[PDB]
Amino acid sequence: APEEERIKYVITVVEQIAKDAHRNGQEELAKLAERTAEEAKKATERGEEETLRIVYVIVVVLQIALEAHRNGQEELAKLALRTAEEAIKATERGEEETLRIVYVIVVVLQIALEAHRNGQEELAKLALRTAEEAIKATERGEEETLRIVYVIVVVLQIALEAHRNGQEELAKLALRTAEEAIKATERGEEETLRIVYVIVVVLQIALEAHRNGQEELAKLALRTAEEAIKATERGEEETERIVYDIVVVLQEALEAHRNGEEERAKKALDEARRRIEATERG
Repeated sequence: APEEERIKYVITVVEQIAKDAHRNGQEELAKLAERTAEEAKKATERGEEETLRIVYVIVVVLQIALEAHRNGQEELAKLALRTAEEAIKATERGEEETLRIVYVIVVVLQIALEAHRNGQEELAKLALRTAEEAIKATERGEEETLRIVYVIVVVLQIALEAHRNGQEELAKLALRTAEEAIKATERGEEETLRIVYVIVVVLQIALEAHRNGQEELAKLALRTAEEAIKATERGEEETERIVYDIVVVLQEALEAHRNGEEERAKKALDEARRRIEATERG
Protein backbone atom coordinates (compact mmCIF):
# COMPACT_ATOMS: atom_id res chain seq x y z
CA ALA A 1 0.00 0.00 0.00
CA PRO A 2 2.66 2.64 0.86
CA GLU A 3 4.74 1.79 -2.22
CA GLU A 4 1.54 1.61 -4.27
CA GLU A 5 0.87 5.24 -3.31
CA ARG A 6 4.35 6.38 -4.34
CA ILE A 7 3.99 4.91 -7.84
CA LYS A 8 0.61 6.59 -8.36
CA TYR A 9 1.97 9.85 -6.89
CA VAL A 10 4.79 10.08 -9.44
CA ILE A 11 2.59 9.19 -12.42
CA THR A 12 -0.07 11.68 -11.31
CA VAL A 13 2.39 14.58 -11.32
CA VAL A 14 3.95 13.89 -14.72
CA GLU A 15 0.58 13.24 -16.36
CA GLN A 16 -0.59 16.52 -14.84
CA ILE A 17 2.37 18.29 -16.46
CA ALA A 18 1.38 16.73 -19.79
CA LYS A 19 -2.18 18.04 -19.38
CA ASP A 20 -1.02 21.58 -18.60
CA ALA A 21 1.41 21.49 -21.52
CA HIS A 22 -1.27 20.28 -23.95
CA ARG A 23 -3.70 22.99 -22.82
CA ASN A 24 -1.04 25.66 -23.42
CA GLY A 25 0.02 24.40 -26.85
CA GLN A 26 3.43 23.17 -25.66
CA GLU A 27 3.36 19.81 -27.41
CA GLU A 28 7.10 19.13 -27.12
CA LEU A 29 6.88 19.47 -23.34
CA ALA A 30 3.77 17.28 -23.22
CA LYS A 31 5.42 14.60 -25.37
CA LEU A 32 8.39 14.66 -23.00
CA ALA A 33 6.02 14.18 -20.05
CA GLU A 34 4.05 11.38 -21.72
CA ARG A 35 7.31 9.64 -22.61
CA THR A 36 8.52 10.10 -19.02
CA ALA A 37 5.27 8.62 -17.70
CA GLU A 38 5.74 5.64 -20.02
CA GLU A 39 9.24 5.01 -18.66
CA ALA A 40 8.06 5.29 -15.04
CA LYS A 41 5.51 2.54 -15.70
CA LYS A 42 8.18 0.34 -17.30
CA ALA A 43 10.53 0.96 -14.36
CA THR A 44 7.88 -0.07 -11.82
CA GLU A 45 7.12 -3.29 -13.71
CA ARG A 46 10.82 -4.17 -13.91
CA GLY A 47 11.29 -3.62 -10.17
CA GLU A 48 8.46 -6.04 -9.39
CA GLU A 49 10.14 -8.85 -11.32
CA GLU A 50 13.24 -8.03 -9.26
CA THR A 51 11.33 -8.75 -6.05
CA LEU A 52 10.22 -12.21 -7.19
CA ARG A 53 13.74 -13.36 -8.08
CA ILE A 54 15.13 -12.07 -4.77
CA VAL A 55 12.56 -14.27 -3.02
CA TYR A 56 14.03 -17.24 -4.89
CA VAL A 57 17.53 -16.42 -3.62
CA ILE A 58 16.38 -16.31 0.01
CA VAL A 59 14.47 -19.59 -0.33
CA VAL A 60 17.41 -21.48 -1.86
CA VAL A 61 20.00 -20.31 0.67
CA LEU A 62 17.66 -21.07 3.58
CA GLN A 63 16.95 -24.47 2.05
CA ILE A 64 20.72 -25.05 2.10
CA ALA A 65 20.86 -24.11 5.79
CA LEU A 66 18.08 -26.54 6.73
CA GLU A 67 19.56 -29.50 4.85
CA ALA A 68 23.15 -28.84 5.97
CA HIS A 69 22.24 -28.79 9.67
CA ARG A 70 20.05 -31.88 9.31
CA ASN A 71 22.55 -33.85 7.22
CA GLY A 72 25.37 -33.24 9.73
CA GLN A 73 27.60 -30.60 8.13
CA GLU A 74 27.20 -27.80 10.67
CA GLU A 75 29.84 -25.44 9.26
CA LEU A 76 27.88 -25.39 6.00
CA ALA A 77 24.65 -24.54 7.83
CA LYS A 78 26.29 -21.65 9.70
CA LEU A 79 27.65 -20.32 6.41
CA ALA A 80 24.23 -20.55 4.76
CA LEU A 81 22.57 -18.68 7.64
CA ARG A 82 25.28 -16.01 7.53
CA THR A 83 24.80 -15.77 3.76
CA ALA A 84 21.02 -15.55 4.22
CA GLU A 85 21.41 -12.73 6.75
CA GLU A 86 23.59 -10.82 4.28
CA ALA A 87 21.07 -11.35 1.47
CA ILE A 88 18.32 -9.99 3.72
CA LYS A 89 20.39 -6.96 4.74
CA ALA A 90 21.35 -6.38 1.10
CA THR A 91 17.65 -6.54 0.20
CA GLU A 92 16.73 -4.05 2.93
CA ARG A 93 19.46 -1.73 1.60
CA GLY A 94 17.97 -1.96 -1.89
CA GLU A 95 14.57 -0.98 -0.52
CA GLU A 96 16.10 2.15 1.01
CA GLU A 97 17.75 2.76 -2.36
CA THR A 98 14.47 2.56 -4.30
CA LEU A 99 12.77 4.83 -1.77
CA ARG A 100 15.48 7.48 -2.10
CA ILE A 101 15.37 7.24 -5.90
CA VAL A 102 11.62 7.86 -5.68
CA TYR A 103 12.35 11.01 -3.69
CA VAL A 104 14.80 12.08 -6.42
CA ILE A 105 12.03 11.76 -9.02
CA VAL A 106 9.51 13.54 -6.79
CA VAL A 107 11.75 16.56 -6.20
CA VAL A 108 12.76 17.00 -9.84
CA LEU A 109 9.13 16.61 -10.93
CA GLN A 110 8.20 19.30 -8.38
CA ILE A 111 10.77 21.62 -9.95
CA ALA A 112 9.25 20.87 -13.37
CA LEU A 113 5.70 21.59 -12.18
CA GLU A 114 6.55 24.90 -10.50
CA ALA A 115 8.80 26.05 -13.36
CA HIS A 116 6.12 25.36 -15.98
CA ARG A 117 3.44 27.08 -13.88
CA ASN A 118 5.74 30.11 -13.39
CA GLY A 119 6.73 30.52 -17.05
CA GLN A 120 10.22 28.95 -17.02
CA GLU A 121 9.58 26.56 -19.89
CA GLU A 122 13.26 25.84 -20.57
CA LEU A 123 13.73 25.03 -16.88
CA ALA A 124 10.65 22.79 -17.01
CA LYS A 125 12.05 20.97 -20.07
CA LEU A 126 15.39 20.42 -18.33
CA ALA A 127 13.74 19.15 -15.14
CA LEU A 128 11.45 16.82 -17.09
CA ARG A 129 14.20 15.14 -19.12
CA THR A 130 16.35 14.96 -15.99
CA ALA A 131 13.47 13.03 -14.40
CA GLU A 132 13.35 10.81 -17.50
CA GLU A 133 17.10 10.20 -17.28
CA ALA A 134 16.83 9.19 -13.62
CA ILE A 135 14.09 6.73 -14.56
CA LYS A 136 16.16 5.37 -17.47
CA ALA A 137 19.16 4.97 -15.15
CA THR A 138 16.99 3.19 -12.58
CA GLU A 139 15.56 0.60 -14.98
CA ARG A 140 19.06 0.09 -16.41
CA GLY A 141 20.21 -0.70 -12.88
CA GLU A 142 17.20 -2.97 -12.35
CA GLU A 143 18.08 -5.03 -15.43
CA GLU A 144 21.64 -5.46 -14.15
CA THR A 145 20.37 -6.46 -10.71
CA LEU A 146 18.11 -9.04 -12.37
CA ARG A 147 21.19 -10.54 -14.06
CA ILE A 148 23.25 -10.47 -10.85
CA VAL A 149 20.39 -12.10 -8.93
CA TYR A 150 19.97 -14.79 -11.59
CA VAL A 151 23.70 -15.53 -11.44
CA ILE A 152 23.55 -15.80 -7.64
CA VAL A 153 20.72 -18.33 -8.02
CA VAL A 154 22.79 -20.53 -10.34
CA VAL A 155 25.74 -20.44 -7.92
CA LEU A 156 23.51 -21.25 -4.94
CA GLN A 157 22.07 -24.18 -6.90
CA ILE A 158 25.59 -25.49 -7.54
CA ALA A 159 26.14 -25.36 -3.77
CA LEU A 160 22.91 -27.25 -3.02
CA GLU A 161 23.52 -29.92 -5.66
CA ALA A 162 27.12 -30.32 -4.48
CA HIS A 163 26.03 -30.87 -0.87
CA ARG A 164 23.39 -33.41 -1.92
CA ASN A 165 26.04 -35.35 -3.86
CA GLY A 166 28.50 -35.47 -0.95
CA GLN A 167 30.86 -32.80 -2.31
CA GLU A 168 30.92 -30.65 0.80
CA GLU A 169 34.09 -28.71 -0.04
CA LEU A 170 32.56 -27.69 -3.39
CA ALA A 171 29.30 -26.83 -1.62
CA LYS A 172 31.15 -24.61 0.87
CA LEU A 173 33.10 -23.02 -1.99
CA ALA A 174 30.05 -22.36 -4.18
CA LEU A 175 28.12 -20.94 -1.22
CA ARG A 176 31.13 -18.76 -0.37
CA THR A 177 31.16 -17.39 -3.93
CA ALA A 178 27.48 -16.43 -3.77
CA GLU A 179 28.01 -14.81 -0.36
CA GLU A 180 30.81 -12.60 -1.71
CA ALA A 181 28.66 -11.68 -4.72
CA ILE A 182 25.90 -10.64 -2.31
CA LYS A 183 28.40 -8.69 -0.19
CA ALA A 184 29.71 -6.93 -3.31
CA THR A 185 26.12 -6.09 -4.25
CA GLU A 186 25.64 -4.53 -0.81
CA ARG A 187 28.77 -2.42 -1.29
CA GLY A 188 27.46 -1.17 -4.62
CA GLU A 189 24.13 -0.30 -3.00
CA GLU A 190 25.77 1.67 -0.19
CA GLU A 191 27.81 3.61 -2.75
CA THR A 192 24.69 4.34 -4.80
CA LEU A 193 22.95 5.41 -1.58
CA ARG A 194 25.69 7.95 -0.88
CA ILE A 195 25.38 9.27 -4.44
CA VAL A 196 21.57 9.42 -4.36
CA TYR A 197 21.59 11.37 -1.09
CA VAL A 198 24.00 13.87 -2.62
CA ILE A 199 21.75 14.20 -5.68
CA VAL A 200 18.80 14.87 -3.37
CA VAL A 201 20.67 17.70 -1.63
CA VAL A 202 21.45 19.23 -5.02
CA LEU A 203 17.86 18.92 -6.26
CA GLN A 204 16.67 20.56 -3.04
CA ILE A 205 18.89 23.53 -3.88
CA ALA A 206 17.26 23.93 -7.29
CA LEU A 207 13.76 23.74 -5.79
CA GLU A 208 14.47 26.25 -3.01
CA ALA A 209 16.49 28.56 -5.28
CA HIS A 210 13.73 28.63 -7.90
CA ARG A 211 11.16 29.46 -5.22
CA ASN A 212 13.47 32.29 -4.07
CA GLY A 213 13.83 33.77 -7.56
CA GLN A 214 17.48 32.65 -7.74
CA GLU A 215 17.08 31.34 -11.27
CA GLU A 216 20.76 31.07 -12.21
CA LEU A 217 21.35 29.03 -9.04
CA ALA A 218 18.36 26.80 -9.78
CA LYS A 219 19.48 26.04 -13.35
CA LEU A 220 23.04 25.27 -12.25
CA ALA A 221 21.92 23.02 -9.39
CA LEU A 222 19.54 21.14 -11.69
CA ARG A 223 22.24 20.73 -14.36
CA THR A 224 24.60 19.46 -11.67
CA ALA A 225 22.06 16.81 -10.65
CA GLU A 226 21.55 15.85 -14.29
CA GLU A 227 25.26 15.34 -14.93
CA ALA A 228 25.58 13.46 -11.64
CA ILE A 229 22.95 11.03 -12.95
CA LYS A 230 24.74 10.65 -16.30
CA ALA A 231 28.09 10.11 -14.58
CA THR A 232 26.62 7.28 -12.49
CA GLU A 233 25.21 5.74 -15.67
CA ARG A 234 28.69 5.64 -17.21
CA GLY A 235 29.91 3.89 -14.06
CA GLU A 236 27.08 1.37 -14.20
CA GLU A 237 27.88 0.61 -17.85
CA GLU A 238 31.41 -0.21 -16.71
CA THR A 239 29.91 -2.45 -14.01
CA GLU A 240 27.98 -4.41 -16.64
CA ARG A 241 31.23 -5.19 -18.46
CA ILE A 242 32.82 -6.26 -15.16
CA VAL A 243 29.85 -8.51 -14.36
CA TYR A 244 30.02 -10.04 -17.84
CA ASP A 245 33.65 -11.04 -17.27
CA ILE A 246 32.62 -12.76 -14.03
CA VAL A 247 29.60 -14.50 -15.58
CA VAL A 248 31.72 -16.27 -18.20
CA VAL A 249 34.00 -17.62 -15.46
CA LEU A 250 30.96 -18.84 -13.52
CA GLN A 251 29.59 -20.23 -16.78
CA GLU A 252 32.76 -22.32 -16.93
CA ALA A 253 32.03 -23.52 -13.38
CA LEU A 254 28.47 -24.57 -14.25
CA GLU A 255 29.48 -26.65 -17.28
CA ALA A 256 32.26 -28.33 -15.29
CA HIS A 257 29.88 -29.17 -12.44
CA ARG A 258 27.29 -30.62 -14.84
CA ASN A 259 30.03 -32.83 -16.34
CA GLY A 260 30.91 -34.30 -12.94
CA GLU A 261 34.20 -32.37 -12.93
CA GLU A 262 33.96 -30.99 -9.40
CA GLU A 263 37.66 -30.12 -9.22
CA ARG A 264 37.50 -28.05 -12.41
CA ALA A 265 34.43 -26.30 -10.98
CA LYS A 266 36.35 -25.36 -7.82
CA LYS A 267 39.10 -23.61 -9.79
CA ALA A 268 36.53 -21.58 -11.73
CA LEU A 269 34.62 -20.62 -8.57
CA ASP A 270 37.87 -19.49 -6.92
CA GLU A 271 38.64 -17.20 -9.86
CA ALA A 272 35.14 -15.73 -9.62
CA ARG A 273 35.62 -15.07 -5.90
CA ARG A 274 38.91 -13.23 -6.46
CA ARG A 275 37.26 -11.06 -9.12
CA ILE A 276 34.11 -10.53 -7.03
CA GLU A 277 36.09 -9.55 -3.92
CA ALA A 278 37.95 -6.97 -6.03
CA THR A 279 34.80 -5.31 -7.40
CA GLU A 280 33.36 -2.21 -5.70
CA ARG A 281 36.58 -1.31 -3.86
CA GLY A 282 36.74 -4.63 -2.01
